[PDB]
Amino acid sequence: NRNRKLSYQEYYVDGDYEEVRKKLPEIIKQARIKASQVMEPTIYEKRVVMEIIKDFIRDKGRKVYGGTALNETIKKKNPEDAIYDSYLFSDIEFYSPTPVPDLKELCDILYHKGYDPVQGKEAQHEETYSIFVNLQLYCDITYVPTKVYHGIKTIEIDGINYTHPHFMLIDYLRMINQPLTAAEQRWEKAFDRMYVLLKNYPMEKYDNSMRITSPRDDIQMYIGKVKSEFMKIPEIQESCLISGFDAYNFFIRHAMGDRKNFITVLPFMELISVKYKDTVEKLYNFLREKVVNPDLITIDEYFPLFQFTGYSVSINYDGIPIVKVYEADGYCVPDIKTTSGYRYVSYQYILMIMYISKFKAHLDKNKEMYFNYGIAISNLVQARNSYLNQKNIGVINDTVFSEFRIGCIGTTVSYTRMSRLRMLEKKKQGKVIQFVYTPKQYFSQTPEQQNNFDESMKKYRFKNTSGNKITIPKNLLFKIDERGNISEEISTEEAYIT
Amino acid sequence: NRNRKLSYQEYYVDGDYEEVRKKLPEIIKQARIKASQVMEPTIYEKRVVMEIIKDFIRDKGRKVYGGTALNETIKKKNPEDAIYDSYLFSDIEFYSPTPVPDLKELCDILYHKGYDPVQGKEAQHEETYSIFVNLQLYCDITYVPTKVYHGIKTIEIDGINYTHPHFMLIDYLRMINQPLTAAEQRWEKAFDRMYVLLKNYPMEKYDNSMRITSPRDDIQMYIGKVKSEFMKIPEIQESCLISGFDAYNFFIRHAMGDRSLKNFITVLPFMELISVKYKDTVEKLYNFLREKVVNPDLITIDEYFPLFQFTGYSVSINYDGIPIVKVYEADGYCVPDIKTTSGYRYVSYQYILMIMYISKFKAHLDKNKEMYFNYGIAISNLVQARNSYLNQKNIGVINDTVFSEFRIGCIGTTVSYTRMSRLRMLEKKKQGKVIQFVYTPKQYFSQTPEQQNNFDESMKKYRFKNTSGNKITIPKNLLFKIDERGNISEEISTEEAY
Repeated sequence: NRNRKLSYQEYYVDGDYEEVRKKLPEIIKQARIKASQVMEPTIYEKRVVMEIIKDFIRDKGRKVYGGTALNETIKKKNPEDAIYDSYLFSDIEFYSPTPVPDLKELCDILYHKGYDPVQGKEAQHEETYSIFVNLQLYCDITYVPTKVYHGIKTIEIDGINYTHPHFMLIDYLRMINQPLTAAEQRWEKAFDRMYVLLKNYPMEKYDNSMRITSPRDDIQMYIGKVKSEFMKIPEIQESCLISGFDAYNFFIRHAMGDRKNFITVLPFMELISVKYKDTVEKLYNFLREKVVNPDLITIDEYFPLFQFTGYSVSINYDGIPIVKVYEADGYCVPDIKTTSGYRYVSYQYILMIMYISKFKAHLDKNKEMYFNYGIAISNLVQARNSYLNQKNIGVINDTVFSEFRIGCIGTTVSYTRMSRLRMLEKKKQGKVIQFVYTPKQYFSQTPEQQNNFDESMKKYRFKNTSGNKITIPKNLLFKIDERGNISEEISTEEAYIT
Repeated sequence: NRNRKLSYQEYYVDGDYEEVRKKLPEIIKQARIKASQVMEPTIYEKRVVMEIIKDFIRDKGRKVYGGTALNETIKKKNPEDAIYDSYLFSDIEFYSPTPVPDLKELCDILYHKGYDPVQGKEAQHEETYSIFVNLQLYCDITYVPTKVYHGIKTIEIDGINYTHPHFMLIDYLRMINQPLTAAEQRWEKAFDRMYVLLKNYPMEKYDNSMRITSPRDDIQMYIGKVKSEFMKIPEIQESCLISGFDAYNFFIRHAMGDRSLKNFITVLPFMELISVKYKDTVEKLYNFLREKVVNPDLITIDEYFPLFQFTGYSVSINYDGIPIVKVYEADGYCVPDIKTTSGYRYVSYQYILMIMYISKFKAHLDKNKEMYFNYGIAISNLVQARNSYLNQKNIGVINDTVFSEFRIGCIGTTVSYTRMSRLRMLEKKKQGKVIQFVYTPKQYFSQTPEQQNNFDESMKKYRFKNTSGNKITIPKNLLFKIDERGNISEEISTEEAY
């Protein structure tokens, strides 16, 4: 008894959905291609500005990363595997040890060539700067500390240095290894990019065996006590993840199952902590009461390395490392909880760690460790392949070898929340919210006003992500008194370079 | 130089890609669910703030639109067709005739309830305001002129007024009808939403015949000269599109093919055009009619303000108080067209479908019962003619005929949403205008009673653009000037809208 008189028509029937879904991606591509030809700035205008930027990159030997680098390295291997149509405009992202001087020089070149408006601005990502020509984004310039910068491996195509795919793979693994913050917006795209990257640039196979020097007998026993006793403390199990070679041996052991030459001697323990200061204090104290001579215990602190690691420590006995701790506060780290109670990092996490550790050994010119990490990567891929084959399972499964794991330990916050809180901190500190360089404004000024700007540019310092040992006491996160006791420095100042 | 000869291993085999692709959507959902339980603000905190907003919407009778409205109206019809699960967070969007007073009242309620930080901010799209509680977006408040607002049809669910799906359909058609600017970011999602909308709220079937009064014999001949002569001028063919009932008769004619009923053909009450060179067209058309008419002193122009987000400025060129032709402003849009062998253009099928919807809504606001039923019948006839045509031709919804959907061919100069938005910001900056209006209750209640009352008065001195769709009665607001000699010129005037 609602309303009987109503008649309706069927606009879409069953089968129409599938037809549109299949046809839409190509229609959308054609609409994008057409738009590029008739809308200001046109593809013809875009190409001319892009060639100027490319000339600067070529001249300076700057290292291109992101989509453009992945598209070019893939196209070199197989043109049918490209991510860009190369009619459909994309901005160029490049690394630089001097991003603000580069930003000015490139903005000046475009200004003197008759382009207006031309502006270089600070991007959303701090330490990244963007160039806009006629309100259109053309390139991103990212700071890389000099030492790290020269160590980035590239493939030269048409005179341009493109970041090696296996360096770029670290960034896709970083997204996969942040399940609570990156899954929603990055995982589908990260998998797509990783898949085509590895298809064209596959995992290497190494035949060699690892050459790790067995530590001094006392060191070996101290290492053993970190795993057998320190990793038993409930507060430690809930805030720490076993990483490095001990996590690597765990994955090898699971692949053997006993039904062996891949297993390595442990040079030192390596942990990742989400309560960094708390862990370092408790670990230093633990070693102080297990060791023969407590006065022979030292701590070496290291600055973060690029975008790859946080602050770290090396707790040494008689100048020999026992254990290394890495800061992960603010991240929810992917874990594997064992029946023993202790946690290991996930498979994709240890894979990323081996990649970062191999890159660090390459920066340190440590030939022995560079080849050892390379072999560990090869062995980890092999152990995983053998395991999935043996158990007849997919890449996503219910074992320790599963990919796209969401289980993690540690408090975290969304990228959006963190970004808004960072803006509030900048606003409170009376600091510049967004830096802007306009060559029109610059060259209209008097030579005194121009020199006042050129000095201001030189007084800017970036965070210290060199990975170097901390030598300035005011930059150290931990204090060791004359009685050898650990305390956190409450009045620690942010360290800058250069 | 020289690529090395190395050994490689497998990482992804056939068909690991497919396995990941299928499993990822659910893994991502679980990562999002977990994140909402452990990350600040939690789903529990979000639900409490959302209930306060919903209480305000319910008390004020505000009309909800977008995703929330579509999800709720669909669920009412069939719960298995939900566009998203209501466990997870989604922001709410609602229409208002007083969006700034509503924004203040709702921000004040949340402030007095103990929430901090609380801010109401101007959104990226002008006339829309956003509420942020603890750095999280909760709702969007969009301005709708009073007369238009009361005319929006709703479905009441749990005390909340949700915009009728067939009003919301106009907005999805708007996206489809902007191929060069909306294809990339909106078309796939717009199709998905339209499909589920029409499945649950189908196109109606009307049996009735249209009752359009045949114009006076002279008007009929004048109407004919607009089509037979005016539409043949090459600059007119390249800047105008035939719309209204003449474009409707074109689609009916194609459906029947002259050898989809013959009784579907209507008498033309007046010509209706859409121009991408609006002022140029109106001037030329007024001049054309001045020539062809007996007694040019009987020619008048009635101007109309834009209607909501649906139409631009319009004119009605009348003879002896009788309309001959109506012109609609579309400058800045690339309008989807059908170019005939004759040279003149019609709007596309999905374009005329949207026009009939807008025209029916306008007739509803004007309380023009005759035209309201006429446009309703034209919609029913247009869906029927298309269905009959595709059925006989045995073709998909995307085809090479005049009845094809997702057409990319269009006429007129356009620019990206991003470029337009940046140019608008520059204009606001030059004019010394507020770039982004922000209301912070904390700051307000901390201010003196004079400062607080200075703000309350500012909130009354603010004028939105006149999008009432009313006839312009103030001479200073008219876009076209008619002198004592009856000649047309474009009016200068910078500011005023009522």
